[PDB]
Amino acid sequence: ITALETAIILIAFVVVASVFAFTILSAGTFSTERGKEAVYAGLSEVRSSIEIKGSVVIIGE
Amino acid sequence: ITALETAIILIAFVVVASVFAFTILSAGTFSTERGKEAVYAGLSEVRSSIEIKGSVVIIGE
Repeated sequence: ITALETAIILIAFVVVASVFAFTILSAGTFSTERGKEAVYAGLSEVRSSIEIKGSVVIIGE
Repeated sequence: ITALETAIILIAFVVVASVFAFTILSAGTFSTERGKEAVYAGLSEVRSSIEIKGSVVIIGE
């Protein structure tokens, strides 16, 4: 039958799409996490400076 | 008369038809179940996949 043939082909394409979809879902989560981490980092270094306050003294021996 | 021999010739032909009918009867049954087996096997083939979840890990020694 054309019917019995079509069922087997139909299942195969669905499974392939399902597996591909699962991979995309997992892949997208990792990339999103990495992008967030970069921004958190950037800000940090910018606000971490140091100043010198006062004169500079030399002790002679 | 021919009826005498006619009857004998008639009986022979029906017996041959009976035996042929019996053989084709059983032969058709075997073909069906053999045909029935194939479609069941094909469906189980397509639905038996496996996928990797997570990430691969190497244990050094």
